[PDB]
Amino acid sequence: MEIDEGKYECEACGYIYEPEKGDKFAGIPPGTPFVDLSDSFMCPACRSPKNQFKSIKKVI
Ligand SMILES: [Zn+2]
Repeated sequence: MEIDEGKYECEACGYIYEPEKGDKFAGIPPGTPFVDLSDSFMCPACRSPKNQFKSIKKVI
């Protein structure tokens, strides 16, 4: 792992929301940052609350 952007991963099921692709699994156009999701957005993989999504802005 090594990058920083609007990439979010589900700490619950490990899903991964891509802003450059949009929340297709849910219903959002590409180029949309996870910051544009509503507080009611649910993971399209495990249906968890958007509050369970975390970004990946770290590089080792
Ligand atoms: Zn999930």
